[PDB]
Amino acid sequence: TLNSVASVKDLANEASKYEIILQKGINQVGLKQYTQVVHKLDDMLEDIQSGQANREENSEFHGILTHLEQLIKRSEAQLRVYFISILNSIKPFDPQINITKKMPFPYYEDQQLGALSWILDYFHGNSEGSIIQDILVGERSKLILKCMAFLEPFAKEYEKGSSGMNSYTEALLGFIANEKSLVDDLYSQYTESKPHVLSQILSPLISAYAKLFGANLKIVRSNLENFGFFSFELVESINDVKKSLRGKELQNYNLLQDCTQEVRQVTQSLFRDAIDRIIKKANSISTIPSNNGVTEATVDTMSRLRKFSEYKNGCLGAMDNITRENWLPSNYKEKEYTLQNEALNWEDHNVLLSCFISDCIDTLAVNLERKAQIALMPNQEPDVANPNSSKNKHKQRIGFFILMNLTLVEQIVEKSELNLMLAGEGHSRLERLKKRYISYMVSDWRDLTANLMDSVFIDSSGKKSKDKEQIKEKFRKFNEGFEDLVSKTKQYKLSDPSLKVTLKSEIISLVMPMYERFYSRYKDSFKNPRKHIKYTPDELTTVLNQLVR
Repeated sequence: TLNSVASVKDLANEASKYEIILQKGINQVGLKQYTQVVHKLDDMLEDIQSGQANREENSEFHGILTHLEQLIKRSEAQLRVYFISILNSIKPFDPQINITKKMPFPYYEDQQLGALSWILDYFHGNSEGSIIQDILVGERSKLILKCMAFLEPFAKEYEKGSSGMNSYTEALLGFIANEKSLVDDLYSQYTESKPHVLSQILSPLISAYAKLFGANLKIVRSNLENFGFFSFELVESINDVKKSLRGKELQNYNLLQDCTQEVRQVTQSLFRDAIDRIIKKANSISTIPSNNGVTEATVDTMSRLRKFSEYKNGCLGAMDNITRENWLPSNYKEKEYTLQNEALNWEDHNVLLSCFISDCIDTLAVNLERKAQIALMPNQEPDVANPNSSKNKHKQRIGFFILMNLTLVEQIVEKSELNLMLAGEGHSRLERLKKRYISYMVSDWRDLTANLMDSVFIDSSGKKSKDKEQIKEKFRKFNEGFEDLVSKTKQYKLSDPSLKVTLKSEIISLVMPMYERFYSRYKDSFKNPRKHIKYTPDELTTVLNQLVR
């Protein structure tokens, strides 16, 4: 038909014909054929209105104008209904089931995607692009929401993994990826509005995720004691979401960035807190156990450090930008740590973490020592980490006290992931830590021997001494000093075989070679040595071996 030269009578007849076809509906007519009939009506309408066309203004013409307009309007409304209907063929569902059963979320069939794209193109083609886009956005939005609704409860909810945020987050990652595939399927490869459409469907989900995430981060802040290490799970959570959004345009991306900042400070505060927790715990009890054994502070410190080692991935990941000052106290005194400028890749996460554990162990030892010095010498300023401090008159007992606690620290590390996290310089700093306190236990012995040696020097300047009483006096002093030290040393029973063997060797190494030389030097100042010299070197050795074991 040539619309420009056709009578309104013939045109109207054509229209009524097209109407009968449309009345049958989309399915009977065929979707593509249906839209084509509407296009014919639309094109007819335009061909008879235009200024070019100059038809008389009578009821006949007005009647066909309204008829075409309304018929097109009703047909397009049936098209939206059809569109909405296909979108809702997929019903709300519990993603957890799909996650558990390892099944893909429901998806539209090829023919349905084809019908949806055809209708999208139809409306974009008739200047209703955004209209149909909002319908699509809207339908998808409330559908996804209803699915996530099955998890919002379990995630508002510390056993590692115990939280509905993990599966919740997993569910969200599934929808995010599925929606991207849907948009890529519905539009031409380079359709400019794809990113925009996807964003309208995902932003609400993100807004909801962000809320919940912010909620959990609140609970953690409140009951930090039992939820402290939960932040580690929240971190991988937001990291996973952000990773899934790479390249995707978003409206409220700011929410996630703020979440990444709020959860990064929390985890950062855990390490810094660990130290202060140790400092406060070590100085909480002013008294020293009478048996000089393991303390509460040590038990607590190791139990905590054992926890961190359960999130090696989180801890290591948390070492990002993280530094040693970010956890060390502002006081920070070099001599109170076993760290040695041994040039290490300080940019390595494993190195940074390792240091953290070592600093924690150093802090426990030195603070327990400070508390011990304050307890035994109330009026003195603590001089910690100094085996040579003459002012400290209790080095032996203190050394033992710290070693007994370090014995537990070592055990907890060995039987733990901590053993691996310290491999290398970690275990090395710990040995240096033990040496310092073994050195404390052996210090009084050095004084004994240094004293004996000074009295020999001062007396051996001129001719060899024949002064029996002066010589007898030198032995007497040694004997008294010896016996007093043997006596005190018996008050401390180490449990660790390794520490016992070391103490034994070091004590014998200091005393025996010097006594043998002192003895051979002066024994013959007497006709019968046995009567003026209490111990022969062999008798002295016997006494020391009994003490050791």
